[PDB]
Amino acid sequence: MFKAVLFDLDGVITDTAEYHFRAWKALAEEIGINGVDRQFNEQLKGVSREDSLQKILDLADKKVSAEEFKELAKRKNDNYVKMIQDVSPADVYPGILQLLKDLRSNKIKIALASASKNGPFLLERMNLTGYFDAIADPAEVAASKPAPDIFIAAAHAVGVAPSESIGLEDSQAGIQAIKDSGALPIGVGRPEDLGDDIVIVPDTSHYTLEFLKEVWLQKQK
Amino acid sequence: MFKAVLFDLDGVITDTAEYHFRAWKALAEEIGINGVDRQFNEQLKGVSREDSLQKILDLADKKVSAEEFKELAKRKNDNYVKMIQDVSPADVYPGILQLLKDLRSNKIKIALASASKNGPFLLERMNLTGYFDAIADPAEVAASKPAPDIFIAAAHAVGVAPSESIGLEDSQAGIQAIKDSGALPIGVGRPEDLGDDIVIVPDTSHYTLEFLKEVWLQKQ
Ligand SMILES: O=P(O)(O)OC[C@H]1O[C@H](O)[C@H](O)[C@@H](O)[C@@H]1O
Ligand SMILES: O=P(O)(O)OC[C@H]1O[C@H](O)[C@H](O)[C@@H](O)[C@@H]1O
Ligand SMILES: [Mg+2]
Ligand SMILES: [Mg+2]
Ligand SMILES: [Mg+2]
Ligand SMILES: [Mg+2]
Repeated sequence: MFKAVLFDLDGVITDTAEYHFRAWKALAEEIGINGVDRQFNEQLKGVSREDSLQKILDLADKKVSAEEFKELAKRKNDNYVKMIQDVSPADVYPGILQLLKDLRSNKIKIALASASKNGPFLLERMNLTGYFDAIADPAEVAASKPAPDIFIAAAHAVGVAPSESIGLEDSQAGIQAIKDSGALPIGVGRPEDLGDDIVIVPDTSHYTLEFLKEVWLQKQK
Repeated sequence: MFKAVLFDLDGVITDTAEYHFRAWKALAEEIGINGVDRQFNEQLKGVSREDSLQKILDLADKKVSAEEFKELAKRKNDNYVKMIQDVSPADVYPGILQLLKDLRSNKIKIALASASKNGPFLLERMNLTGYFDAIADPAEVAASKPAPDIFIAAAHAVGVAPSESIGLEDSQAGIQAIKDSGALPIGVGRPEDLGDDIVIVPDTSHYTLEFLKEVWLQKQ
């Protein structure tokens, strides 16, 4: 049986992938870059703050000083943080709270593997901090998803090897990071977007301890 | 949220489907019928006593007098009743007791929809009688499963509409009966036998209050 579950936050626990998209959209248009639409946002999901800006910059081949780069990243975050002030326990996606309770009840470790530095604020505002045995600190992990670093760190932070872990993700980059880490990905979204080679659920209500066990087992074979 | 759970008994609450199968198998061979194997028994699960006997006879194209037909049904039952004298709380399938507690804790009606006239005796030997708000009396409904009559009666006996009820069943006929009642079936057994069109769990430990809730919420 798997010994840990590594949670993405934005788009898995709550509807904050939407707000990241809005805020990034707003930053691009401000600096004159027009192609950050929903289809392009699929490449930004799971991607770290600085790396997300660089994708946006590359879209227009725009080049900026190191100082302006830092300033744009701060401006997007100041905006995003203003967007997420209403988040509360009411915004926790379906299945998630029960899943955390069941994981804690069955002594399965729970770790956050969110690239977001706003992760801890959101878990507290959603009154979920108590469920998390560990949070991987994006300030500590060298490389943004699709690099596995964050999922490796989360597994280790709860004393578990990635091969004994499930990762829950809504993004292409995060799913690749799970695979490359050795953990077992279970995606939430459209198969069109996240790939029909892995187990994809239409929404988080499908994420249940028993569903995770079925997946796991079927994997073992 | 669903307002009642209509329990089958044999093969759901306890392992008595096996006892019925043994008994029917031993009776068939006595009148010379050798083909009552596990695969054929899937056609007997959920079926009333007299109908199960008629199926066994039809398997061999055998005809008997009305007197012998009664006599054979009584013979099987006398043997079945002997077999079940040892049943106790130790024989309740896993998960079943906790489920009943959680349903009664959540004020969800619990009704028996067992075609077995031995149903109340088994509930008492398993010390489960207290949990049941009502028991549908199979003597009062003529039509055996797969007809929905028994499940209709069980739901009505606890004041709940079948469409607001979940039925738990181990048999092909009962799952058909639940379906035609309008209730939501969740089977326990092999999907090969009960159909991969409905939610099927491998054993009763999967029957938990929250699983019933997730399944029901997953409506349409
Ligand atoms: O800007 P931060 O709050 O540190 O978030 C950095 C990244 O983490 C999240 O998990 C999202 O999937 C990304 O859209 C976001 O850019
Ligand atoms: O003979 P009875 O105890 O009246 O049982 C009548 C029927 O009820 C049970 O639920 C079983 O599924 C059937 O195998 C049995 O034939
Ligand atoms: Mg995400
Ligand atoms: Mg300068
Ligand atoms: Mg049965
Ligand atoms: Mg009572």
